Amino acid sequence: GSTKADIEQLPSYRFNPNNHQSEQTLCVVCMCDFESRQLLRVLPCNHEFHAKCVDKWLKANRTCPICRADASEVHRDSE
Ligand SMILES: [Zn+2]
Ligand SMILES: [Zn+2]
Repeated sequence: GSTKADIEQLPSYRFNPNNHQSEQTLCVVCMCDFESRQLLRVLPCNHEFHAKCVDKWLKANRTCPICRADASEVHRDSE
């Protein structure tokens, strides 16, 4: 499950093939297609992944698996 509190976790939604606006159909981390009802997380660069897959990835790497943009928080009171 999530290792962050809900209000600190990346935003997420459940995949629905009937109303899916994104160009992505594939979780590249596990190389498996998105399926209806699966929980996806979306990074600040707008790339999306299965929640379980990207959580692991970001703990180890901090960067988006696809574009390598750092998904870390931009904090008000630190650099
Ligand atoms: Zn995956
Ligand atoms: Zn990205």
